[PDB]
Amino acid sequence: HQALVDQLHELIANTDLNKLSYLNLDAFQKRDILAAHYIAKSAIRTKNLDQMTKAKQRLESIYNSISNPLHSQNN
Ligand code: NA
Ligand code: NA
Ligand code: NA
Repeated sequence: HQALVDQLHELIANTDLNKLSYLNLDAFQKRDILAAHYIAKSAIRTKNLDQMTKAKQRLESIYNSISNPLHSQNN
């Protein structure tokens, strides 16, 4: 499952909070991202397939979401 590991690494890199200022993500989204990275990394480290698979779907969803995001407004 090296392909899945490579996919996760790419997704983690593409959801680097340091490069996402321009998207105006709220605290909840950023916490989702930090959690997803930790889960993905921990699943790779332990070679847990179900968790690696879940982590990929979660990160794919996040990446698509924040790349087509909800307009930032205070109401
Ligand atoms: Na921000
Ligand atoms: Na929370
Ligand atoms: Na299973």
